[PDB]
This record gives sequence, structure tokens and C-alpha cells, in this order.
Amino acid sequence: NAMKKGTVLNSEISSVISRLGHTDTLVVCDAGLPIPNSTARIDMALTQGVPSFMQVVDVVTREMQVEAAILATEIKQQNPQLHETLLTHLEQLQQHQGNTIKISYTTHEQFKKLTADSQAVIRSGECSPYANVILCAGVT
Amino acid sequence: NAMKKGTVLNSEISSVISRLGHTDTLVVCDAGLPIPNSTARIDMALTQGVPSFMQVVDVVTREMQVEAAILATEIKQQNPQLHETLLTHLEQLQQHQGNTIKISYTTHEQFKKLTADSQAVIRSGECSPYANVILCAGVTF
Amino acid sequence: NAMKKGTVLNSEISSVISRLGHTDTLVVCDAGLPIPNSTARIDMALTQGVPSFMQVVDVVTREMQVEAAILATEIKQQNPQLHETLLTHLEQLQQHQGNTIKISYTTHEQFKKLTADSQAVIRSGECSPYANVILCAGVTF
Amino acid sequence: NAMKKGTVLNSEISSVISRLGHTDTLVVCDAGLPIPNSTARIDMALTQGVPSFMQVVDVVTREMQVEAAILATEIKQQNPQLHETLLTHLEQLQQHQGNTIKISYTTHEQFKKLTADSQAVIRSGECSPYANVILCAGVT
Amino acid sequence: NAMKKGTVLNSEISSVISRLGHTDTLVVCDAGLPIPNSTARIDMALTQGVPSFMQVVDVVTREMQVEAAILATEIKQQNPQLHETLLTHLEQLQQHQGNTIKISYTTHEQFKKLTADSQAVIRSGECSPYANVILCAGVT
Amino acid sequence: NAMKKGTVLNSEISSVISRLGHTDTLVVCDAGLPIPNSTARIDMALTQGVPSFMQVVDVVTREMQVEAAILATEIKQQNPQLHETLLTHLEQLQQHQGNTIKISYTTHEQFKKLTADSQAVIRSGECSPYANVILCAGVTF
Amino acid sequence: NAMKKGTVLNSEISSVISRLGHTDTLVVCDAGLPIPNSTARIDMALTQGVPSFMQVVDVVTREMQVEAAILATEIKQQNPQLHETLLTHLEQLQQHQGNTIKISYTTHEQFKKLTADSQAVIRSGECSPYANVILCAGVT
Amino acid sequence: NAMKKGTVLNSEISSVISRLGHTDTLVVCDAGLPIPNSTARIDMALTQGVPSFMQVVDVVTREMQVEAAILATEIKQQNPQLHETLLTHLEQLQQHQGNTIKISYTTHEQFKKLTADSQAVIRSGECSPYANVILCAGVTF
Amino acid sequence: NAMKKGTVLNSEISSVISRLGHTDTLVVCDAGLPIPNSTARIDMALTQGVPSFMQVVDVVTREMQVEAAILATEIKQQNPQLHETLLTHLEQLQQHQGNTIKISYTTHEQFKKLTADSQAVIRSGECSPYANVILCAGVTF
Amino acid sequence: NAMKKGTVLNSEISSVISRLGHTDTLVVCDAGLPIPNSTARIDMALTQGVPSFMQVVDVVTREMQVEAAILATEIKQQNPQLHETLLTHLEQLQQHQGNTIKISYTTHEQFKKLTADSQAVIRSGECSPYANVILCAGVTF
Repeated sequence: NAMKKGTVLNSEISSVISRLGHTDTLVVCDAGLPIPNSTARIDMALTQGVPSFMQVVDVVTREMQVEAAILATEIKQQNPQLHETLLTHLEQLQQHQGNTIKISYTTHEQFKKLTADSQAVIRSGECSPYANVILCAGVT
Repeated sequence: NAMKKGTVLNSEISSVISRLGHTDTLVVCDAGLPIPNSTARIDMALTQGVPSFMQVVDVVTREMQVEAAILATEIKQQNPQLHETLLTHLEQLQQHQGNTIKISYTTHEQFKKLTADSQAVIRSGECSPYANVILCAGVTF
Repeated sequence: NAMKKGTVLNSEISSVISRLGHTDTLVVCDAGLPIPNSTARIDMALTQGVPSFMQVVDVVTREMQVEAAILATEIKQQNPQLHETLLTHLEQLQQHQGNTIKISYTTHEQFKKLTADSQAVIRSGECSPYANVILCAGVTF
Repeated sequence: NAMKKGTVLNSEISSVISRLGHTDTLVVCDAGLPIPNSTARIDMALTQGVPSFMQVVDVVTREMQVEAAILATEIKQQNPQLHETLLTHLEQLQQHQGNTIKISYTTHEQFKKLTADSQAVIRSGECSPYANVILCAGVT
Repeated sequence: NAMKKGTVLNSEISSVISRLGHTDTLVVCDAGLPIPNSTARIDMALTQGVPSFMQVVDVVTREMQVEAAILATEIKQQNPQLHETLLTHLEQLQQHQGNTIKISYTTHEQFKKLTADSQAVIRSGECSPYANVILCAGVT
Repeated sequence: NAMKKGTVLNSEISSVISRLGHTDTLVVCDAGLPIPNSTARIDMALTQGVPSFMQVVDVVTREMQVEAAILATEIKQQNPQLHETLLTHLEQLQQHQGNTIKISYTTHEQFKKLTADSQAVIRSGECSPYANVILCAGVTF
Repeated sequence: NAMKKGTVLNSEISSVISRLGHTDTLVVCDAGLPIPNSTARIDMALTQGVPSFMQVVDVVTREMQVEAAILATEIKQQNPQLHETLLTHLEQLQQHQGNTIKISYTTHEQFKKLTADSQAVIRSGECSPYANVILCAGVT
Repeated sequence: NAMKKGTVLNSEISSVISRLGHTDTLVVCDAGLPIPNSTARIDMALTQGVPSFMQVVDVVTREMQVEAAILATEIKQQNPQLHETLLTHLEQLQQHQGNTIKISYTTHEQFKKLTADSQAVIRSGECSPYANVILCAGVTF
Repeated sequence: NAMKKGTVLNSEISSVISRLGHTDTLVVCDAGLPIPNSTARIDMALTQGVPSFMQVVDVVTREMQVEAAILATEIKQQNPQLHETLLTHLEQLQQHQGNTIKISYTTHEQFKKLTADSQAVIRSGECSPYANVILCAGVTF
Repeated sequence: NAMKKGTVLNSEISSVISRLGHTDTLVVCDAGLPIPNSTARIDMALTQGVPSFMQVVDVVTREMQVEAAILATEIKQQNPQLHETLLTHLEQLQQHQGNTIKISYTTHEQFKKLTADSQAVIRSGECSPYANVILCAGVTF
């Protein structure tokens, strides 16, 4: 029913993804992450759990070439279920892309600082803890 | 997880609902409706069916006082399931509000013209046909 | 090499196509068409023939659902080779879309007026005559 | 009579609260506090005492999840009545929120510097001395 | 405590009043009135009843020279108490101004149209019905 | 004749005075002072001597609560008449305000730097030398 | 003491005069004239009587070539002293310019409508009645 | 077919070239280069390989006086065919200009940093690796 | 000495010319013409007679393809020397363009109205009367 | 013919000169000088030699009070004829101003840095080398 072919329908998300170059980053975050004013805010949160973190990550990565992902170390202990789903998804993504997506971890404080350098933060409705990822653009 | 208490979390939706006065309109539309440039565009559409038309209508009407809804005539025959889900929702809403929500139908052509006068169009990921409603703000005195 | 998957790489074209609704129009024009200030100008012209009219039409239609195309009557006599190439392309596009693209003709003067209502005019490097088309967004339901 | 359900009716206050993330701050101030140009100015002051500092704090905290509050040390000695009323209110808020709101004190000079980092300063009509608080967003 | 001498403390209200010329209008409205986009929106509403319609009218008229007031005919029957309070206040204002303030009534529909031509609409927290007035600037 | 009651009639001056908080500064300057772009420019200068430095200082201080004033050292020797008229005015102002206005002096070079931090510079038509003052907002608690 | 040679010192007035072409108009008005938003507002009013209407007209006409002036008919009866001073000044101006300045009169209502088409309205501190003129740019 | 005489038809390119002074830089880049926000973005990329890096470099240099070019060292080993075509083109350009165009190499990391100081980056559709050049404006005088 | 090759050096002129399409107009005017706010203002006037009307017309027409020119009837009687110099110049221009430039006349009142529809007015320092021309973009095709 | 009396007819030049205070600078430059984006760009260049550097300096100084001028040391050897013309002009200007204009020299690299602090750079059509000057506003008291 959209006039745009494909599945990435949001106008802002389409626009920012089409502006990305190598090493530019894009953040997908949860309903409580602060968003620095040095970065564009794309607020997709409708209500609790809608859309979910994974729904957004999944849709964004259909159009974005990802070479790396950064996470808060706190996700491992405090949201292991979501951590594992994300890792599985990034594993499938890299296979589809024909590359290898590098995963790394920093403290959440440091994560928030890195968000200041992204091209945009896409806010989801996710309510679970530390459901935030920085995606880095890259191709082989 | 959010810093705003309640369930209407979107910043633009909150902002526009808080600016509404009596008889101001807000449109919730499907993935294919054109949006006139005389109106603000709030693009919630992520992908096909996410978020749905009903998810957006429901969330919006938790904060918005609704006195009327306008629909395309075309929805009756071409999307009867969604039509009846929306009518049921508006029926519950009016009860919770303590009023009676007036429903009307115009041609889709005329509907699109009315959208030019709204304060904003909130775009959903809905892909079914004629999944568009104009909500009118109002309360009992 | 581009960070966007697919083949529609231009940021402004991607942006306008993602904002299109049903019956919105998008114009692809040649190097000499005047562009009204009521419409956004996406200037893809690099130099004579680069990119060609057909390159731009082809790329735009890989993302945009097209239900109709409008052309100046003058193209039939004054640019028949390009006219046919475009018709063949629209024939294949409708097949891949699963619909039927309606083609219509107006005077060039009328065509220029219709461009004032489009969302954007994407300017190619094409130098042949009347190499301009208005594409209308639409899908079947 | 308003078209928005609830009691937080101001359009600008609604807007900024809806934009808050964890650790973002919002300031509620008196009629005399300077407002840095690195922050948004929401001027609610109508006239002396209208609306009061407490009326604004109260209304803001109906929508905002508060995890901490910062005050000038000067409030203790120079506006003890208002100091107490605020502490009692924050006590009731934390109970309603199911958390514990941390209170801390800085010099007024330092307080003014922290206001430079807030998302907005909401100016009240309060005329008593040092009737200024920085509220920090947070949940569990 | 404010740095501006007097009692009209709001920065936006001060600003618009200082821009008024003869026959320019300023609207003071209730919490439910729609505000046309051809006019500036000064949103003073904090919460239900704060500030009241009368508090705003009173404060605005301390700085503004008023020669006329326009009301919806609906106020007469549906908010007679507020109607009277306003007429008494306008009576005292004209005495203090040394002029005579003309009052007239239009349909609410027509009232809303006239608001499109005003310099600003100052929104109060008033919840009673038809608590809206158009004030017209003028002196002798 | 004006629609604003009182005697501070300028729209920009009214606007900026109403935005002032404690320790914010406002500068009233002469016809030749440079105005940094980090500060708002309110240009009241019509022609030589119109309005005068004192006319502007006087009007501004009818609405502004002043707790301090800063001057160039150079004003003492090079514009002593104006210096003493200003000191007299500040003396009356403090009495009417019920406080005590603190006066200080810096080099003109340093004065210009301090103007970079003010909320606005109100430019007068004054042509005498070093007819510039930084006024600091403040009241007694 | 100004860096600009000559006597027209205001930055906005200098700017608008330098943009004028033949038949463009510029209004000088009193402290109470409403100023339409279709026109630029240059607010020179400091306080009652400062600067005066004549001070502004006089300064503006040192840089502006004037071919015509329009006045409200009401000036003749209600501000004859100022009317005559203005006429005398326009008489001297035309002699200096080597042309003949055309004077015409319309109703004040019509005058206000004509102000909507000017390039700018320069507001003086004048408090006497109908102290408003539309100046038309022109040279022989 | 265009209203501008000559062969540099793009309005943004024409505009930026006409604002260049001596030592100003202009970047022509491939489809994958990040573009810093301290620089203007001129997005000519339509689709993969259209227009090519060389098409853009060639057209730009028909209006722009070039005194030097900077490349990433990585181009030597990872895009040698394109490297050579560019050097040949710069050789012919310097001859038609009557000067000598200086070529230098930096790491790609350092190249990206230099792009932050250019007046604009013109993005081509090129997909080969390290197809990025910083062109420096200058004339013999 | 400039970084742009050729002789049309102004950045705004270069910019506007590169955006012209067929039938777009560009005005070159004298020091006294009013410029409507519906049109871009390019102020080249430095002082009386610098640059002259003819200097501007000449430079503009080196980049701009002209198909027609409109003048005020008043130029015939009140600036005949300039009228003739312009016609001669348009005669030589059409020869170098290989077309025929149509000249027409309207009242000056009507001329001013047409200027409201141009893409820009380029103001020269010319002081002679009615030294104003509307140039229409076009090429033979 | 112009509606402004006097000889400084350009709207942007008039505007910037009227905003100058003591020690603010204004640059007049040649056709090749790069203009930093921290400064306003007033592009008076029409074509080679039009207007000349001296035309622009002369006109600017009819309105602007000048207390000092800064030049690149390179002008002495590489443009001695223009250097002398400028010095003679500054000699007459100071006489008519009743002051003494201080002239100083820096490296051209340093000159370019100083331009970043000016209020505006007014670009002439001058093609000779190092035809750039920084003028400093000031009057005697």
C-alpha cells in the first residue's frame, strides 16, 4: 500500500540511511535513552513495546549496510534475552551481507557519549533495560 | 522505561495533542495516503503493518478528547473488518469519555480535502484499504 | 560501495519517494524545462546527456509505485525514439508491478502547469526535445 | 474543558516532558533566575506569585518521572518554609512513583551552571528567595 | 524578585503588548479555544484553573490600553457569573483609564473568526464555558 | 498616544528587559561602539545626539532593576560632564529602588569584552567620548 | 562619533532607504499607529516625544528622494500645528531636491490600508494625533 | 538544450565553483565516502556508476582552475586503473591551464579530515575503492 | 585572477543563470527600478554608472541563451542612444547564438508588473532613464 | 536615478557600513581572494576589471570613517602601481577626514587570517596581484 517499494517505509529513516557514508553511525534506542541535541531525533515510539527494539533494528538493517555494532556492557547481565536475539540477528545479517559484523562493548556512560557523534537516534518503544545499539555503516 | 508517565510516548504526538482546541482535527492515516503540505506530517510508519492503524488510533485517543470521526464511504465495502473494529473502539471511547461520538462519511476525494485543514496527519504502517480517519477534538461542557 | 542497499542512491530522490502518497506526482525532466518555485528542485544534471532521461526514469521507478504517466503531445512527433523507449519501459514496469500504467497526453503548456503541483522535479541532463514526464504514484488494491 | 485528558495542559511543558530521557534535567525556577541561552525558556510567569513555584513543580511532576532533585544550599536558611514544602512533596512523589528521590545541594553559583545543561527552564511567578530546583528524569 | 519593575512579568505578554497599536486586538481565552495559525500562541495554561481567565485579563489590562471588548453571546446564558465579574472589571478599568470601554457580542462562530486577526491569543487555564474575550487597543 | 501604559515604549527594549534575570547585563552605548555578534543589537540611534545616552539610560532604568554599573576608566577624564550626570542619575535610581548601585571601572578594552556577554546592546545617538555603560540586573531579596 | 559619515545613523533606516526604488513607500508614524505584518517594523520610539515625528521625517528625508507624501485628512483639523510644520519642511525639501513634492489626503482608514504596501514603517515617539505620513520615493 | 551556455550544467556545482577563491578546496567522492556536516553536500549520485567519478571530475575541471590534487595512498594499490586515468586527465588539464598541477598523497584517514575543510563535496555514483579526490583552486599569477 | 574559468564571475549571477529554464526571465535594471519582493534581488550597483547597464547586459548574455527581450516604450524617446546600443548588442548576440531575438515593447507600468514574474532582477549602476530590460531564456530546438 | 541620495548605492555595502563600530574591519578584495565563512560575502565582481579594486575602495570610503589600513607585504613588489594609487588615495582620505590613516603590512597568510575577523569582504573584479586591503573603522576624538 505504500508508494515506496520495499519494506523500509518511514520517511525520516529512509532519508537518513540514504545519507550515510562509511563509518557514519545510526543509533536505535529504547524508550528511556537520552538523546543529545548534537544528533537528529527520529522518534518512532508510539507506546510501551510498540514498535519493539528488534522491529526497528530489523527494518533499519534491511536498507543499511552494517559493518559494526556497539553495545553497553550492562546488556549482558541485565537483558540477556534481548542480547542473544540481537546477536542472532546480526549473525544472519552478516551472512546476508557477505561480511562479518564486529561487536564491541563499552560502559553505558561511554555509549551515551558515542551517541553524540551519530547521524541520528531512532527511538523505539522498547521498555527492557539497555536495549540500545550503535550501528556503524560499512561494506566490504 | 520512558520518562513520561502514561502511555502516549511519542514526542510529536504529545506535542500536537497538547496544542488542540475544540473542533481542531487530527488525522490517522494508512501507509499510502497523500499528506498535504498545509498540514504537519508525523510519520510513525516503520514497515508494513507496524504500527497498525488501530494501534495508533487507540494510543492517540487515550490523550485526545474526541467528539466526532470522519471516514471515507469506501471503507464500508472495501475494509469492513477494520470499519467494524473502529466503530467498536469509538463506542468504548465515548463511554469512557461520557459523550457520544458522531460518525460521518464522505467520498474519499472529499476526505482528502478535509485533511488539508487538520493540525497533523499521523501516518501508520497500515496497508489495508481506506484505513484513514479524521478525529475531531471536543468535550461536553 | 554505498551504505544504502539497492540501486536508488541519491539522498534527495530517496527522500521525496519515501514521502509520496497516492496520486502525488514526481516529474523527470530534460535540461531545459523551467521548474516552478512551488515545487522542489532536484538537479541531477551534470552535463549534456549525463544522466540521461531514461537513466533517471528507470532509477526512480525502481522505488516508486507508478499508476499513471503524463506526457506532452509534442513528444510523439518531435522525439519518437525516446517516446517509444519510454513506453516500452512503462510496459515492463507495469508487468513487474502487476498493474496497468495509464498514459495520457496534454499540450506542453498544460504539462508545465501540472508540474507546479508535483512534489519535485528531478532534472536530468537530457538534451532531446520534450523529454519530460509526470509520474503519478499509485498501487492496486 | 481542555482537549488533552489529564492535568498537564501547557503545550510547551507537555512537549519537553515527552522528549525527556533518563538523566535529562528540567528546571523549575523563580521570577528572578537568569536563564542561559543554551537552554529552552518556558516562561509561565504571569505576575507576582502566579503561578507559584509549588504549583509548577507539582504539575510538572504529574507527568515527569523524577529520580533526583538539586537545590541551592542557600534555600535552607533563606527560604526554609518553601524548602520544607518541597521536601514533603518530593517525599509523596517518590512514594507514588515507588522509588526514592535523591536530594542534593550545591552553591547557587554552581546551580546556575548546571541549569546550562538542562533541557528547559520553566519559569514560575515565585518571588521568594532561591525557589529554584533542578529535576532529574529517571525510573527504577 | 523579578528584574522588571511592575506586575506584568511574562516575557511574551510584555512583548506583544509593547507591539500593539490602535485597534490591534489581543485575545484572552479558555483552556479549550482553538487558536488559528495566523496568530501568535502564548500558552499560559498550567493546569485546570491555573491561571484563571480573570487573572490573565486583569494582568494584561494593567499594561494594555483597552477601548473595546468583544464576547460570544453564549457567555450570557452559559457563564453568567464570569460574565458579570468581567463586566465589573472592565467597568473599573475604564474608570482608571478615564475612557469608556465598549462591549459587544457576536456568535461564538464569528468570535473565532475575529480571533484570526488578533496579534496573539493568550491561553489561560480557565475551564468554565465561553471564557474568551477579544480586547481592542485604544486610548482617547 | 501609545497602547502600552507607562513610558518605556520601544518593543525591543521592553522585550529584552522582560527577559532579564539576576546578574544578566544590558549595555547602553554611544554611536561609535562596536557591537559583538554574540549579543543582540537594538539600534535606537537616529542621528547625532538623538536620542542621547542619558535619555536611553533613564528610560531603560524605569523598567530595569539595577544592582551595578560598569564604566570605562576613560570616561572620567575624557567625558567628565557626562560621568557626573550619570553618577547623579544612578544615585537617584538607587534611592527610588531602595538599594545601593555598585559602580566599577575597567579599561575600555576590557569593557568591550564584557559587552560580549550582555543580553543586548542598546545603541544611542550620543557622540561624546566613552558614553557607554554596562547595567547589571539585580534587586534586594 | 559614528563610523558612517553623514547624519542618517540608524542601521535599519539606512538599510531600507538603500533598497528603495521609484514609487516604493516608507511610512513614518506616531506612537499609536498599528503596523501591519505585511510590512517591516522599525521601532525608533524610545519614550513619549522621543524621537519626535519631525525628527524622524527630517532625518529620513536627508537620504531619501521624496516625490510625494500622503496624509490622513484628519490631521488638518486635529493636528494643524504639526500639519503646517510638515508642509513647510516638505516645501524646503522639494527646493533642495529640485522637484515638486505632491501632497495628497485620504481618510485615515484608507491611509492604514496603504501602509500595508510600504517597505517599512518607522515608528517615532510622537504622541500628537494623526502624526503619520507615507513618503513615496522618486526623482525627476 | 540548457539555458546556460557551456557544459557545466548543474546549478549547485556552478554555484560553488563561482564562489571559490585561491586555496579553497572542492571534493569529488565515490558513493561510499562520509561527508562531514561542516561541508556542503552536493549529491550527484543517481545509481551505481552513474555518474562516474571521472565524469564528475572532468565536468568540474572545465570551470574550475586547479593548482593541486590530493589523493588517498590506498588508491595506488586498490584502484590503479582509475588512479592512472585520473593522473592522465590532470596531466591534460594542466597543459590546457598552462600550469603544473601538484599531486600528493595522504592516508585515507587524513584525507577524510581534510574533507572537513572543503567548500563542498560532490558525490558521484562511483563504486570502485578510494575514488575520492580533493581539488585545490589556483591559477598561475 | 578568478577560480572560475570564463568571464561571468559573480556568484549570484552564475547561480541564477544555471537555474534558468526555457521561458524563465531575468531582468537587468537601472539604479532606480523598484524590485518586487516576489523576485530575487541581485544588487550589482556600486555607484552612479558603475557598473553600467550595458556592462551587465553584456556579461549576463555571455552565459545566458536569450530568445527575446522586453523593453518599456518610454526608452525609445527618453533614452535613444542606449536603446540603439542595446539593439545592436542583441543583433550581435543573436548572430553568435544562431537564432533571432524577438524584441517587444510595453508600457513601463506593465514592464514593472512583468518583473514580478522573473527569477531575479540584477540591478546595475545605470542612471539614464528606462534602462531596464527583461531577458527571456530560450534556445532554438 | 537612485532613491538614496549620495553615491554609495549598493544596498549590502550601505547596510554593513551603517552597522560598523570603532575597530570593526571591512575588507575590499580582488577576484581571487578566498572568503572565510565566518565573514559576510558581498560579491560585487561582475567580470574581469569590473568594478576595479580602486572603484570599490573609493566608494566604500565615502561613507566609512577609516583610521587604519592593512595590506599584504607582497603588494609592494608585485603590484607597485596599485600600491601607490592606494596610498595616494588614503593620503587624501585622511586629509578630508582630518585624521591620519595608519598603514601596516603583514604576510599574505596573516592577512587571510585577519579577514576571518572582519564584518564583511567586498569582492571586486580586480585581477592584478594582492589587490586586497583591510580597512579599520575609526574617527578622532
